[PDB]
Amino acid sequence: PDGEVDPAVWGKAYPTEYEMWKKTKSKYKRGFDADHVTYDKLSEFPYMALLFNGWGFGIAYNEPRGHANMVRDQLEIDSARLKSGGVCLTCKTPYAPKLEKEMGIDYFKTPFKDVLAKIPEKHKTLGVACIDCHDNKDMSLRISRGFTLGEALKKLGVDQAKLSRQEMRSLVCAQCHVTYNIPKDADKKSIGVYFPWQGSKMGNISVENIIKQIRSDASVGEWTQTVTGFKLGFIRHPEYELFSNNSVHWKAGAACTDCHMPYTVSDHRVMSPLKNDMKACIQCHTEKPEWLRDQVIAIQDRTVSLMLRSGYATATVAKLFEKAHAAQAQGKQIDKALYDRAKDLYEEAFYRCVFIGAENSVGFHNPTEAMRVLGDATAFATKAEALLRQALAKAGVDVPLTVNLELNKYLDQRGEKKLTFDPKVEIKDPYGVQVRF
Ligand code: HEC
Ligand code: HEC
Ligand code: HEC
Ligand code: HEC
Ligand code: HEC
Repeated sequence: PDGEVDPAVWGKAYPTEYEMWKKTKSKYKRGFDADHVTYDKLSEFPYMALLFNGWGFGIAYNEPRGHANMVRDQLEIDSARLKSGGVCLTCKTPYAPKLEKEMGIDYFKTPFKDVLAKIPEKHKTLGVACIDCHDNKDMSLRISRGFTLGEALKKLGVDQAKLSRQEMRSLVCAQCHVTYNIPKDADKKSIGVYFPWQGSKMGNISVENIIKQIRSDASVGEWTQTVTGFKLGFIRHPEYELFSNNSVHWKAGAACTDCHMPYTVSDHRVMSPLKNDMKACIQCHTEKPEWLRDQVIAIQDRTVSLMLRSGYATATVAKLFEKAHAAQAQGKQIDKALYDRAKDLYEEAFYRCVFIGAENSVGFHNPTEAMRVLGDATAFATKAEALLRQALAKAGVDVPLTVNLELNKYLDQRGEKKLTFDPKVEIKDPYGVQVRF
């Protein structure tokens, strides 16, 4: 029936897909969760402690991460900390399109606890249901997220009515597996949510266009980065954007579902494409599953390598802004022209580190683009470092060859008890990166 949210009702017509839907050390890598940066990820990517201080750090919640059930306990805490209101429910309850239509601006301004109170108790933890992807009348794919994806498709110049079944096989995932921004009012309350797809087209939602959008919208300054004092925006899991940007598998005609919901019927388990002896891959690939596993590992190791290069280069710039501010506080003049150019280049580097870092395929969704973006992040950061090293030297402050990041000073009081960055550790990259923890 129309308006039936209960997956158990849909499960009486389609028991197989209902059965898979409710179902939920590794040699593969993962990036960071943009909305839940953990102490574990800071330990893995040490530059993140300095770059993300001011965004919020938390404990790794090692619980099942499937669509069917989503507990609200940690989402309540995070929401109330950020004053995000109902925003964090947008991609995590089939009631989100209904709540936003009925509450309007109040869905974003009303505290999380009061928005969650409106959802029936029997479905408080229902995450992503059949109604979010399927039309109940004919089981064809649909866009339940009109207020987010529907609006973002208009920005791309896409006629939603002319979308093919193949396009919907990725766009149904693009309802949530994309980057978003939260516009805020003067009282730091959330006043909306949008995908920064202005200026982009289908098959080309580039980091250049996303960054240009973020930097042009003063309302999406969601936090203050502590090391620099700069008000910045943020990027979260840009999976559809990275994948669809002319990637190898996008050009090959693969959709998200070819790897994540492969046929046998379409697998409704959100299981890893690397499991079951690479069965999702073997549908196109003639190579041994071990060869395919080794290729994913080589892509992920290459991406991690570039994440550390670009991340340590970006952290070096942020640390030099901190030295430049401390010099200004002492009455030393820092050359305005050098400083402004360095800040402009620094933001270009920072958003690129977050863009690839927050995408959890660790380069696999678009290996060539992951390389281009992280290579550009290093070029932007190294040029900002050039101008800040010069500005500091002009002001009488000599920056050594190895920059002391003092990573421990960016650990919250809770994090100091869980993690320590050895001050004697020195990163000396073959390309020029030279930092000490
Ligand atoms: C919003 C309503 C979503 C739609 C539509 C799709 N996904 Fe999703 N997915 C969403 C969330 C909020 C989460 C996290 C759940 C949690 O436990 O907090 C997920 C998770 C996945 C995963 C697992 C990732 C992980 O952290 O291990 C995968 C592999 C995944 N989703 C794939 C996926 C695909 C292929 C989709 C389209 C058919 C799709 N999702 C749609 C939210 C939403
Ligand atoms: C849609 C555009 C989303 C909004 C708005 C928010 N989240 Fe999210 N989240 C989304 C997806 C598709 C995924 C899984 C994919 C991936 O690569 O991780 C997630 C994941 C999380 C997680 C990690 C899973 C877990 O440990 O349970 C957390 C903790 C989480 N999301 C929190 C969170 C908060 C606090 C938000 C509000 C600011 C928020 N998310 C918004 C998609 C979307
Ligand atoms: C989005 C993230 C989905 C959720 C949640 C559910 N389903 Fe699904 N389903 C999805 C896709 C992308 C596809 C492939 C469509 C295509 O173009 O072939 C499917 C397919 C089905 C089908 C028909 C084909 C098949 O595999 O048998 C049925 C009958 C079906 N799905 C049922 C179903 C039910 C009952 C769900 C909730 C409990 C459910 N789906 C959730 C994407 C998504
Ligand atoms: C095959 C060629 C793929 C296509 C097309 C897409 N994805 Fe993928 N993804 C793939 C692999 C091999 C991996 C590596 C890690 C693994 O979980 O096995 C991933 C990873 C993800 C994740 C992260 C999972 C986690 O545990 O956090 C998500 C959420 C995800 N992929 C989503 C996703 C979406 C929405 C896609 C379309 C835009 C998409 N993937 C395409 C393989 C392939
Ligand atoms: C078909 C629909 C595919 C699925 C599903 C998967 N892959 Fe794929 N892949 C596909 C094509 C057409 C190509 C282009 C190869 C060519 O002839 O140029 C690829 C390529 C890759 C590569 C790169 C190989 C290289 O020469 O460097 C890798 C490493 C790869 N694919 C891995 C892979 C994995 C692990 C998959 C499952 C999760 C997977 N692919 C699925 C088509 C399709």
